[PDB]
Amino acid sequence: TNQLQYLQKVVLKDLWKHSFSWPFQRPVDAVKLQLPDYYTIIKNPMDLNTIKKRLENKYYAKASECIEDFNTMFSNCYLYNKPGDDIVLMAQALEKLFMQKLSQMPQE
Ligand SMILES: COc1cc(C(=O)NC2CCN(C)CC2)ccc1Nc1ncc2c(n1)N(C1CCCC1)CC(F)(F)C(=O)N2C
Repeated sequence: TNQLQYLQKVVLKDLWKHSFSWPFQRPVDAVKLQLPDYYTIIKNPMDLNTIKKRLENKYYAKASECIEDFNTMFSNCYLYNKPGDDIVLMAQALEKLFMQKLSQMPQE
């Protein structure tokens, strides 16, 4: 849980506080957003709120599962959209800030 503790108390908390994380704090509502074939293209939707709940509920056994959830959220966004898009620019800056806090996680 030590790494998992750091993911929840440091990484998630820091990522959520960035103003441009707002698109990622809730699951993508493909209908209200009028997104065609979102659910056909993205078969594992993921978002920060779900990661929060999973960490609150100790859904994760190992830190690695949680890291994969962060990455899935990013890579879903990179796959469905195009380079240069606003939403991609936001994900890219969020991931850079993710990688930085993750690089200071307790070792081992
Ligand atoms: C909160 O509701 C929204 C409202 C508005 C909204 O109403 N914006 C207007 C209001 C203010 N003006 C100024 C600009 C338009 C825009 C987006 C919203 N939400 C959202 N959340 C997440 C995604 C997303 N959108 N996407 C965006 C990119 C292109 C249009 C959807 C693409 C995506 F594929 F779903 C994706 O990967 N993500 C992560």
